[PDB]
Amino acid sequence: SPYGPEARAELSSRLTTLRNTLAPATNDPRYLQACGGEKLNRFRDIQCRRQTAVRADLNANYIQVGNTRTIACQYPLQSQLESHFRMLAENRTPVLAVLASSSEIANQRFGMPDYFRQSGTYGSITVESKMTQQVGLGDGIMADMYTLTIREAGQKTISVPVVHVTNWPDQTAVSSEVTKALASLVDQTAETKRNMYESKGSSAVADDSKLRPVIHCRAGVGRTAQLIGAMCMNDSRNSQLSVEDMVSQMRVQRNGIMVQKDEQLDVLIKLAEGQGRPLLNS
Ligand code: VO4
Repeated sequence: SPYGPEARAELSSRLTTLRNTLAPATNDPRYLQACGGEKLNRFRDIQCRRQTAVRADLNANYIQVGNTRTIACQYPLQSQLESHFRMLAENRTPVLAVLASSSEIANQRFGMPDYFRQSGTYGSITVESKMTQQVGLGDGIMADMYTLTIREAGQKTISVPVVHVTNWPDQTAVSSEVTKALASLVDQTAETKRNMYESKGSSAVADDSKLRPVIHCRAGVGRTAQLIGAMCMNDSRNSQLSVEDMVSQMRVQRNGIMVQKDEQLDVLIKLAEGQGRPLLNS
């Protein structure tokens, strides 16, 4: 009854209205606009909320869902990589979760540079990739872990842990069990990296805009939103926060497409009901 079809239908009705009203107008004041002709948005219909935008020239947003703070972004375009690495280093990123599959990255029709599995040089930034462990998440889903070392003359060298989910296909929802296992692995990776900074007395530990997990897939609204939703529900400080509020916050802070497919919302609904967490605001 609280997770019955009538309550599910009400939740869908509310989120669809919000999705429809957040669709971007041409030169929409709510959304970050491209500058001097350079391409900003990987997909023209999937834009970057201006108020929460992390950098002028990235499609990337600060996300706060109840108490959980992350960054969600699109897969960076080739032109955006140097700026993308700057954001990663400046945020002292405690984990980068890449949810785009090995098959999508390999398809050169998609323009998805292989920026975390190869070493490379992007303007003044030098990046070293090292492959570390591989972790099965269940149901055949696999995670490859990397460390990206970001170097730049005159800058503090920053190392970033990477969780790469290699085979979660676009436009699908992995299972609730897999989703919980992925969220646990991403949170634990982030906690280990935060503990390191804290053990060195790092002043970045006290800045809320910093030490945020960075999560992207191809567009940054589908597999990304499912993972953020699960990470939110795994934070004990977010007691009583409803699915409606959780998805509404993601949409008003990024775009109206957050939680792209019904199947992805269905996994958030399963995870909520397993917690006795409300679907709707009262
Ligand atoms: O690359 V995603 O379509 O799951 O936003």
